[PDB]
Amino acid sequence: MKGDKKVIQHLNKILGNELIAINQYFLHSRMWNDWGLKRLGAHEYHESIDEMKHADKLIERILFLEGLPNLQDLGKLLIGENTQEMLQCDLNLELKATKDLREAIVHCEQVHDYVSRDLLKDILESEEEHIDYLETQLGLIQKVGLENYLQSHMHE
Amino acid sequence: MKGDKKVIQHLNKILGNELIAINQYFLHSRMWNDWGLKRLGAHEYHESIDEMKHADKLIERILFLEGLPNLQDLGKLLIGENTQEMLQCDLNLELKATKDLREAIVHCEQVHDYVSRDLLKDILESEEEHIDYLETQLGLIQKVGLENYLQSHMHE
Amino acid sequence: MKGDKKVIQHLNKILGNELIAINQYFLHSRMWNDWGLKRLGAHEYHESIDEMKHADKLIERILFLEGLPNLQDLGKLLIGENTQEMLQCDLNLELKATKDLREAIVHCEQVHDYVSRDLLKDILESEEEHIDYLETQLGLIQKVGLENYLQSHMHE
Amino acid sequence: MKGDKKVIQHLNKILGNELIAINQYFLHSRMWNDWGLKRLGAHEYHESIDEMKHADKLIERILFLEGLPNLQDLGKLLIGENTQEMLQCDLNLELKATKDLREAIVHCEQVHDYVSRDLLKDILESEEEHIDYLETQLGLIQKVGLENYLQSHMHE
Amino acid sequence: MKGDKKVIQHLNKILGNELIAINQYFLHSRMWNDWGLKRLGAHEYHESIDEMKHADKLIERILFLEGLPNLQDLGKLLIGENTQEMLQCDLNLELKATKDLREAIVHCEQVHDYVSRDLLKDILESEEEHIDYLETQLGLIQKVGLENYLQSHMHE
Amino acid sequence: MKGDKKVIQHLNKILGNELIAINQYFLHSRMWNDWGLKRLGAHEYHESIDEMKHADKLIERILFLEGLPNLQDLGKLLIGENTQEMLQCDLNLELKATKDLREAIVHCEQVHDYVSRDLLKDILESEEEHIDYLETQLGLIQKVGLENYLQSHMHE
Amino acid sequence: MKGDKKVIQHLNKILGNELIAINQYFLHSRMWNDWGLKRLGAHEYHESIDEMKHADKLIERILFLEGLPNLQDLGKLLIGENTQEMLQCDLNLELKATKDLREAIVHCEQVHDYVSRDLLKDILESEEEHIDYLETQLGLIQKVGLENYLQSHMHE
Ligand code: HEM
Ligand code: HEM
Ligand code: HEM
Ligand code: HEM
Ligand SMILES: O=C1NC(=O)c2c(NCCCc3ccc(O)cc3)cccc21
Ligand SMILES: O=C1NC(=O)c2c(NCCCc3ccc(O)cc3)cccc21
Ligand SMILES: O=C1NC(=O)c2c(NCCCc3ccc(O)cc3)cccc21
Ligand SMILES: O=C1NC(=O)c2c(NCCCc3ccc(O)cc3)cccc21
Ligand SMILES: O=C1NC(=O)c2c(NCCCc3ccc(O)cc3)cccc21
Ligand SMILES: O=C1NC(=O)c2c(NCCCc3ccc(O)cc3)cccc21
Ligand SMILES: O=C1NC(=O)c2c(NCCCc3ccc(O)cc3)cccc21
Ligand SMILES: [Fe+2]
Repeated sequence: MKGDKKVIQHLNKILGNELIAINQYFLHSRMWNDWGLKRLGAHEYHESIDEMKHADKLIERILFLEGLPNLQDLGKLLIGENTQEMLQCDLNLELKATKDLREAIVHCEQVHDYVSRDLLKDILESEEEHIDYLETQLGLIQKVGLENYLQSHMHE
Repeated sequence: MKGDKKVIQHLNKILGNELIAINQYFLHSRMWNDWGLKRLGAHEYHESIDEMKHADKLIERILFLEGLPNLQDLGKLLIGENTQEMLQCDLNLELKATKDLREAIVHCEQVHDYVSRDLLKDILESEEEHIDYLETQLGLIQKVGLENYLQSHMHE
Repeated sequence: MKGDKKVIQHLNKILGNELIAINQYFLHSRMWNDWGLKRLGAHEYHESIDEMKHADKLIERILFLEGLPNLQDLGKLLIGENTQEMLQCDLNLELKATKDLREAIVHCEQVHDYVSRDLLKDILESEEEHIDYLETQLGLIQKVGLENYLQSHMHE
Repeated sequence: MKGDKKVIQHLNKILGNELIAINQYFLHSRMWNDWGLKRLGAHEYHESIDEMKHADKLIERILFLEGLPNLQDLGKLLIGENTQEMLQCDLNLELKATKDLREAIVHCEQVHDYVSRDLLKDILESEEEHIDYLETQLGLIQKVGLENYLQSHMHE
Repeated sequence: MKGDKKVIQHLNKILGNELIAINQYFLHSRMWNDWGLKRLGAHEYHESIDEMKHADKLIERILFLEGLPNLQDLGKLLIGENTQEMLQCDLNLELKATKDLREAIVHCEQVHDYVSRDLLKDILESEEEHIDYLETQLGLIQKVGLENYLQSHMHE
Repeated sequence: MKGDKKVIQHLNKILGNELIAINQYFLHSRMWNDWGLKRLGAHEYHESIDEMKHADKLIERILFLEGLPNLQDLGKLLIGENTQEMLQCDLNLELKATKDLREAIVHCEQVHDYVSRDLLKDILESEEEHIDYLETQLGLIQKVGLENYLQSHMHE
Repeated sequence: MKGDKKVIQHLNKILGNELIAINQYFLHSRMWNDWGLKRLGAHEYHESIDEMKHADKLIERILFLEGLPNLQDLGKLLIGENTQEMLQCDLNLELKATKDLREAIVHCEQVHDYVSRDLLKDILESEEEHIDYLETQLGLIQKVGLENYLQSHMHE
């Protein structure tokens, strides 16, 4: 089905953000596992998987709309060097992701691609849940202290 | 069955206390969940549900006694700004609630409304159990320190 | 995640309508039960529980958006004196509620809070279902007569 | 298999009657559901389904006989404005349907299309059963009163 | 509940489209079955059933909004004479359907009938899925040859 | 029970046709199996068995009516030497069979042997189902090509 | 455990190859699904998953050896425009992958990193199995013809 050219550009921009997030979360997960913080490693693994699923749906929608999904261009991974930085890196990425999602939804609504809008809204719900998780973790570090916070994430 | 007018006023006063507690504990619960202190959130949710069940019984008794249950007047919520304050606000409310229950039981006894007394004794038992929980948490904070206490209430 | 201040105002306005509905429906339920109209009492109980669940989700959303959920202000309960009046009082409340829901969705859309919009849309679907129920009950009173209508709501 | 051209015309006439009945009974069903007369709505739904199944079998037979099933022409729906009228409308349609079934069977017998006759006979058995149901409902309205009759059809 | 007059007109237009599709898909299904292409026949039968379910929901929504669902007016069925034509006929119908759905969604959004919009969005998702299927089948005919394509659709 | 002599002659004529078909279909089945076309072989085996069952019922009816079932005279088998010809031979035999069935039914009707007619109508329904199958297979050979049609009938 | 710097460089080069393969196979998979070639799509999906699992093990090994896994640099994807090209693009990539694996194993052996060698050997066995699959599909295209080959990959 011949999609709107600018919808497809937006879907490819969101896809680009998801591909960054896949790799950043996967690397953060395996860093945390290497460090023995297995609960963080597993949670971050599931965040990466969830972004893989979003990327899949975007790829599928783009192809249906007769566009070319862009899996070649990979933007800048934000990799932290300790737990606090890694969480804040994930949050910085998520805040750019939701900004782009909102702009993509505006455009889909304007050209009446209501099915693309619905897909993007579901992804935005998932990204807002991730922002909640991240904000909560950074707040817990302040409330229980870093040493306790890390302790609570050793065992899965 | 036509009840004693002052009994009914007492029941509506206890009902008003329970209505404050429902909302205060529900809000405290959801604040704790938002902060990632999910064990406190869950426990405080169950406290709110328990007050809802008490309010239901009081409403049912007032209507049986041919009074009008007052669900319109809502007194002042005592909302804390951190875990310690929130627990102490709950305890302050409970000590007012138990005082009012004792005075209501006295009057039920005097006019021989023994069934209303038994209902209020059962509610009083639940409220004393809540006082026990609250005093215990405040003591644990002193014993284990706030950071550990909060750590212990992150996970259900 | 810092929400739009006027969105939060609207969410608190919706929450306030839900808090009225919780108490109005609960009281109506318990009145119908006291009168032996247990099918109406049970259905109205489930309507109250549904509004409790909506209020919960609104509280959770307001807190996520870093606002303060208002559980203190309780608007006017519309309590009926017989079955026809109680149903019409519920319907009057619901119509006010959907009006406020629609105006809140308009503003969510305008500021691109698409997740808040989706939550309100879901609540609106539940409120329209309640309107359907109420309009149907009122029409059935006219079709079968009040005595038959009440007969048919004695037993669960 | 090359069918008799006039058998096929008869089968298309019967199909045309079933297509009217499908839509008429489906609309009547959904009206009764909307009004809260859910027992009527469910029964009328099953009548519409039963007509759908007859139409399928007729379509299949026409194609086997190398005719063209006519799903394009839709005759006049007989829609009531209240329960008594809707039942009479169904009965009026059913009396027309059995008249046409009888004439189609006559012709099948004359040209020795005994298998089409057997199909039409089965449909006629179903349509007479619907007449029995309809005559019975109209008779019950007289015996129990319209208000009682409607009351008995509120709940499934 | 009193719905918007033009919303109801849009909903009747969509319903009118679904009524055409039900009959077109059902006939195409039974033609394919008659020809021994039973996998196409079965798939097309499920397409017709899906349209029936959409029509049901539209009728229910129109009646709730106090409109009259129009099951009398049946537009032009697009019937093919071979498999390629039948698939293209279905696709031509679906493209008219999605244009009308998008225009209906615009109007629901403008009068704030967000529940009707959500229903139409769900139907639109189903229609785009059908378009995907149709475009894919037409493409497969080119990639594998017509004879192979039909061979692969003989057996369910 | 003393049957009509000409009915019994008609029943023996139908029996004779069934006896031809048993052997023709059984040989065709075993030819197809020998050629590796096992799906045709299995389907044709089941056609032969069904004919065996009809012959059994005809034998039983003739004896009940105090006639002598003729199993001695075997008419001409129509044996094909390739798939398309075998199917055509089965179809040719079936078209002779249904012509005889219709004339037999006419006579049963005339002399009021309604039970014999019902038996013959059932047999006729089975033979028209075989005609449907055969016409469909011949149609498929044209639509998918002989080589594909055969390919699709190698395996069960 | 401090690893050999040149081993880690080899592991990151293999990881780079796996990352190209993840995205190339995933895009090819979803292209094939879009075209209705679901068997190819599912198989290619499983190939992508397998490369993801290899990349995971490489990331984990690099981190254990105190290196930095490179998920930032994504090499050139080889995307085909039809089935034949897509298979050949996969084969061209795999043949570069096995050349790099062999050179990395040589270096692991020389520096006595026998565990990294064993990992790479296991990955090589997987890549040789992928080469077998690809060479086999290309051979089948010649043996059965492209139309049949694609037909055989329509359905799962
Ligand atoms: C375009 C990029 C990618 C896409 C679209 C993608 C997609 C997927 C999908 C759809 C799944 C299955 C999820 C499920 O249903 O449970 C999955 C699983 C997985 N992915 Fe990815 N992925 C990508 C990149 C990666 C990368 C770069 C890695 C590792 C460095 C990776 C590691 C994994 C792992 C370990 C699994 C679990 C497989 C299993 O054990 O079953 N993925 N991926
Ligand atoms: C007049 C005030 C209220 C009354 C009398 C009341 C009563 C009840 C009762 C009897 C139950 C069922 C408990 C059980 O047996 O498990 C219940 C459940 C519940 N209530 Fe309330 N309630 C009130 C106010 C509220 C408020 C203000 C909220 C939230 C803001 C709320 C949220 C809930 C929730 C979430 C549930 C559980 C529902 C479920 O998932 O099953 N209630 N309430
Ligand atoms: C040519 C006209 C139609 C034909 C031949 C037809 C045929 C059928 C058939 C064969 C079934 C399956 C019944 C069973 O065995 O359970 C069915 C189901 C159904 N039909 Fe129709 N139908 C037609 C029109 C309609 C219309 C106009 C509507 C609604 C306005 C409708 C609504 C339904 C529904 C709701 C179902 C059941 C779906 C489910 O399984 O949930 N049909 N139809
Ligand atoms: C007078 C002619 C025949 C009659 C009335 C007849 C009747 C029957 C009947 C009633 C059955 C049981 C069917 C069932 O209920 O499943 C049967 C089975 C069978 N018939 Fe015949 N048959 C006749 C001739 C033949 C011939 C000529 C052959 C082969 C050359 C044959 C081969 C078979 C086979 C293989 C079975 C399956 C037996 C088993 O494995 O259980 N029949 N027949
Ligand atoms: O919070 C409230 N509790 C109440 O009862 C109430 C109202 N009552 C109207 C009379 C309801 C009534 C009538 C007959 C009967 O037998 C029992 C009760 C009105 C506004 C607010 C409230
Ligand atoms: O009904 C009410 N809703 C409220 O939020 C409230 C009050 N809030 C004090 C601050 C509560 C707070 C503080 C920090 C935070 O991160 C989130 C929340 C006080 C009285 C009555 C109400
Ligand atoms: O309602 C309708 N029934 C029909 O058959 C039809 C049309 N037929 C085109 C020929 C379709 C055809 C071709 C070959 C075949 O073997 C069987 C059928 C066209 C418009 C509307 C209708
Ligand atoms: O296709 C059609 N849809 C319709 O509604 C209709 C007719 N309506 C009669 C009024 C039916 C009515 C009455 C009261 C009510 O509360 C809701 C509905 C008449 C002919 C054909 C059609
Ligand atoms: O193929 C044949 N069918 C027959 O019936 C038959 C013969 N009949 C002898 C009498 C068999 C009989 C006797 C008494 C009775 O109550 C019923 C039947 C002889 C040769 C060939 C055939
Ligand atoms: O793709 C990438 N892989 C990486 O490692 C990386 C970066 N490294 C930050 C250091 C992260 C680190 C710190 C301590 C430690 O013990 C292990 C690792 C930065 C940008 C991109 C990439
Ligand atoms: O990252 C990438 N996404 C792509 O689509 C792509 C390339 N496409 C070649 C055409 C692929 C194609 C051809 C026909 C068709 O109907 C649909 C798609 C090439 C390099 C990198 C990328
Ligand atoms: Fe600790």
